[PDB]
Amino acid sequence: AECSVDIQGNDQMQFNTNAITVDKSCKQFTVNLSHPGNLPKNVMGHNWVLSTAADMQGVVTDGMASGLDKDYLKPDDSRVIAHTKLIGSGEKDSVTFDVSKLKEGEQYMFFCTFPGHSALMKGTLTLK
Amino acid sequence: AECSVDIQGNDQMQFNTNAITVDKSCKQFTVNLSHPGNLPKNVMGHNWVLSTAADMQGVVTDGMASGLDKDYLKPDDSRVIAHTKLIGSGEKDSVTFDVSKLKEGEQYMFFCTFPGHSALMKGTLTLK
Ligand SMILES: [Cu+2]
Ligand SMILES: [Cu+2]
Repeated sequence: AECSVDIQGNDQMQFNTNAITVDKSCKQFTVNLSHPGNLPKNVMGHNWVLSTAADMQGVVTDGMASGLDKDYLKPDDSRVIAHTKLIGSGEKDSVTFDVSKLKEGEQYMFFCTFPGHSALMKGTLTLK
Repeated sequence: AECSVDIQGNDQMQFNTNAITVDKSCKQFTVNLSHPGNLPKNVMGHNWVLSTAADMQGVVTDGMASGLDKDYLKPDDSRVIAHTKLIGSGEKDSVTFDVSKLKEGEQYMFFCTFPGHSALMKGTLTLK
């Protein structure tokens, strides 16, 4: 809360939120992802990946092609501002990034790169 | 085709049609399901299941619970009029069912029961 958010992705291929606001006073922001459910990583794993809206498509496509072994993310993709690893149910993960890598006036999107998920598992991240 | 239809479930969780009509003159009707794309069955499996519009959500909820190994369908689910196997990309499966199992003036829904897919993969079927 304020400089951290808890987000979850369930077995219904939905995130519990589709809008996160990062207050400009946070020096760093922390996302703690958990996966409520029963389905395993290779069938319904989720991750939380951040990029600009313009880069999202490319991240998702190259991510799909990197496979489960790469957590569906192209290794060292420079378009990815921050990301968790891919988790199956009952697993969790956390990521902290520098808010100074975000600029005011730019549209950012968070999403899951597990194949097909981004159509519903996505939302807005905004500096305010 | 006479007394048959071909439908494809792709890698974007989409069926290539949302309406099927069954000619009342057909004694039996066949659905031929294929899955274009490159994604494997555990990640993007699709089946085609038929029920009344009123039974679809109970079939989907109990199907998810039966899991992977049960092709995400409850064994001997009395509300399922007909269904294929769950198939991966490059696979094919047909189902033939008796048309006398369909009433005139009742609404039917076909859908995929792989978790999360019926939100997008579903359509109506009706006698004519
Ligand atoms: Cu996901
Ligand atoms: Cu499906």
